[PDB]
Amino acid sequence: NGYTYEDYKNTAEWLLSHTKHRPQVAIICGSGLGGLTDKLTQAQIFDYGEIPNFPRGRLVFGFLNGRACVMMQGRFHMYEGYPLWKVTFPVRVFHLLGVDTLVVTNAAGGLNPKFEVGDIMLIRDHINLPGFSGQNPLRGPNDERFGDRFPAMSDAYDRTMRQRALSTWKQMGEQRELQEGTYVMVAGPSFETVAECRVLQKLGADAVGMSTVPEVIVARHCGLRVFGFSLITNKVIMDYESLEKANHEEVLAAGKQAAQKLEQFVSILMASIPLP
Amino acid sequence: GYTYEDYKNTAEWLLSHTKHRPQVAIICGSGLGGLTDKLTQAQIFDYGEIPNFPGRLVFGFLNGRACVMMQGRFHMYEGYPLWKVTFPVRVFHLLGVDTLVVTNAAGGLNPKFEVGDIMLIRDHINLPGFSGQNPLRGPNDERFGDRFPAMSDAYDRTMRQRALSTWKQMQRELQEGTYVMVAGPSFETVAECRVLQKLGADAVGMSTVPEVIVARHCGLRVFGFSLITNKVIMDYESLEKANHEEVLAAGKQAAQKLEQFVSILMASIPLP
Amino acid sequence: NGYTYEDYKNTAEWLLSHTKHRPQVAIICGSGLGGLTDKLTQAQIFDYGEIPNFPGRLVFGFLNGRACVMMQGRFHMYEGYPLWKVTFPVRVFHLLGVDTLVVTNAAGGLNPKFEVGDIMLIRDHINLPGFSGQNPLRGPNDERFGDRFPAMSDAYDRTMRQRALSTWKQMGEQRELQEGTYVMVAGPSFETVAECRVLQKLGADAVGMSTVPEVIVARHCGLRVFGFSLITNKVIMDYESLEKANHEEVLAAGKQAAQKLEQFVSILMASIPL
Ligand SMILES: O=c1[nH]cnc2c(Sc3ccccc3OCP(=O)(O)O)c[nH]c12
Ligand SMILES: O=c1[nH]cnc2c(Sc3ccccc3OCP(=O)(O)O)c[nH]c12
Ligand SMILES: O=c1[nH]cnc2c(Sc3ccccc3OCP(=O)(O)O)c[nH]c12
Repeated sequence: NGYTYEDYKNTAEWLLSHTKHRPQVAIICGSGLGGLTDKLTQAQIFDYGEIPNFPRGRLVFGFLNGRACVMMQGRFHMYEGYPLWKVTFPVRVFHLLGVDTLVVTNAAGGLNPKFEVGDIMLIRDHINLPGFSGQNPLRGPNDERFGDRFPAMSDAYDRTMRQRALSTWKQMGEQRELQEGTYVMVAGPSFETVAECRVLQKLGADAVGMSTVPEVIVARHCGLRVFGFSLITNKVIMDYESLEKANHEEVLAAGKQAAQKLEQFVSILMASIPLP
Repeated sequence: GYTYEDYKNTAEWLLSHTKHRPQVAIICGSGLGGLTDKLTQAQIFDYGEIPNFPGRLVFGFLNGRACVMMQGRFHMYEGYPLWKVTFPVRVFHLLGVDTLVVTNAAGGLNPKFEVGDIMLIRDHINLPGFSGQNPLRGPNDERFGDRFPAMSDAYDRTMRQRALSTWKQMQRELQEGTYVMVAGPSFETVAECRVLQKLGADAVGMSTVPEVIVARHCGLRVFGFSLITNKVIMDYESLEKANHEEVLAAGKQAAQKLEQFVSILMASIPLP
Repeated sequence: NGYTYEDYKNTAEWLLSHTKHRPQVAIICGSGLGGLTDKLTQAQIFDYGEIPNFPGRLVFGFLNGRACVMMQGRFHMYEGYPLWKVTFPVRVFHLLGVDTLVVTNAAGGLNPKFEVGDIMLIRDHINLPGFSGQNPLRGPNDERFGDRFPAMSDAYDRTMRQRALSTWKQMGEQRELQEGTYVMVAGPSFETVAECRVLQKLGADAVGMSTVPEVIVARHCGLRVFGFSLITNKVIMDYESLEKANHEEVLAAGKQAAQKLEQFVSILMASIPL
């Protein structure tokens, strides 16, 4: 909405002049991935504040397991009051840098009763509840330099990468298996009532969270390959008996507990991404 | 952003610039590009020449019925507020129109639907409406209608019956069901398609519901239909994807059929 | 959000300087509660127009001896108010020292067991505007009000619903107190048959156009919440019917229930924790 094509190009040109790094892969770090940047070789850090036209967090360029990457440490959320054209601005910039693959991670509440806290859910699909009612990051004039006016989302989550994620996990010899299912985005920031949890379950959602879907829609619009996963930080309360309530402290704690596992998994998975 | 006087000024400008007095407004969806080509005594106004208009408005006779056709409609996905999207409907009321015919393209959710099927809209599901994107949001003007209008009778029962009889007197049956509006402009995921099916929607599209709500608010009779341009993808196996090119192509293929159907249907609209 | 913390504080300080009344309970009067203020002792009236930063009247006094402030007239999303205007009074109530919110409304019946005139205790809600971004907490969080990510699963105080059921029983009323899930939709137009079938399948017992925003802001600031719906009409759920939902029937059901609702709320004040 408030960005011109030239604004995206200006940001891209600034980054390309300020780093020799040329990323193939953008990684939008969700809950548990705070310290993924700590595994980079030839790390180069830009605070969002230094970068022209960035919403008012760090961008880190380097090699993860020898793959050229740019990592978003801190992401923008609808609940913070950012319009979706600010939330998704970095994805357009990543395209103009030459990125062809987006890895997106988040925290989610478990709606699938088979899910346990600490489970990693590969995102096979999403339900965009804000999108239905008008909150789609593509709303407004389309620029054909980014992509088509009416892009398909039915193939948003790369089938090959989900297969390679399953095989990678198996070779790490981890105690618990990978989950796979549907992420529903809600705006938040307040957690769901029992009645709302039952709604999202009946809609066929496996996990609920407050991000990711906008970035994926913009990535697919630009032609990026997309892979995503949720850390299941908590089981959403689905009955009136329970005196447990969802809280941010338990989300942070589950993230901290999973951090080493998630970092290792993403690092190893870089080897499985197709070459440019 | 419009005052009552803005609507009135637009209506007065049109009434002074044409001798035509339409009874029927037709909002042309996918496939109806060339419906204006069937008008007698055709008179064209580019949106740009019309005061307060956010494309062309064409006045004339379709099968001898006094009509005004919207060629080009405004969509939520284009970034228009719903008070711009639905502005023409208020104007139509002030011109003396008593009937709105609304057409669109839609994706098939009902597995019985085939590409090229015409679905009479019996009802709608307003997903943007639930969350606040209702064109009536804001102060109500009683000169247009009631603060809290009913929508349960939005799609005129008589016109749906006469549409079925007209169709019979023209290879495939006329479908009938529920249209769900989503904002778009991206097409639905498989999971989203399963949601709209479980909500009981037969067809999905990206328009129409706003105009219908404003039309019913103003007391217009409403008739609508969808051209089923594509079957929405409902399983992960398929390598088929929804695309705008297929929507345009289905529209072009159905155009002669849709134009003939609407033209003949004019004869079935009640007199004022 | 167009209000700063200092704006809420300025409004609260103005009211605290202009009345000696110190309410424990805020009552947001829905359909049928027009005349509840007429039962207050030591009543003191402020027109919204007089009150700094207010987007109707605020009445302070004692209801059955309980210190209360009553909103007569509430702001609705369908009027064009942003939710940060709709819910502004709730923040003010917190700063006045209110610890309990009583919220009332009119609703359409989705549950086929419900009859017109039934009172439904709200056990839970479904926030349809909230899912899509219309949450009154959207924007920067102020920790002086509450947490960035508050839970809503315990929004409707269990104890007050138990005491409401026992209070009802002691009034010896013809019909039982209903209980269930309120779904907020923005309106202002009434639902289609297909939309009524959606809300039923989502598990909603009753539909209306308010309340959920106020509750979310109340819970964010740590208020105890009790709420109920007057069932003004049974929503049309089949194509055969020539009945339509209309505002006149909503007003008429409100008028018919008014004496019953006023008595119920008055008696219930005695059951609120100190
Ligand atoms: O139960 C749940 N309901 C709804 N959302 C959630 C989330 S996500 C979440 C919650 C609080 C703060 C931040 C969060 O995510 C940030 P991000 O990873 O998308 O960057 C966990 N649990 C539930
Ligand atoms: O599968 C589908 N999902 C969601 N919407 C659709 C539409 S409508 C449509 C699609 C692309 C561009 C424009 C469109 O409509 C314009 P209008 O007819 O309302 O003026 C067809 N098929 C699907
Ligand atoms: O069938 C119904 N559908 C949807 N909403 C309703 C309501 S609430 C309502 C209706 C018309 C006008 C105002 C109303 O609310 C005022 P408040 O009590 O929230 O302040 C009753 N019946 C139905």
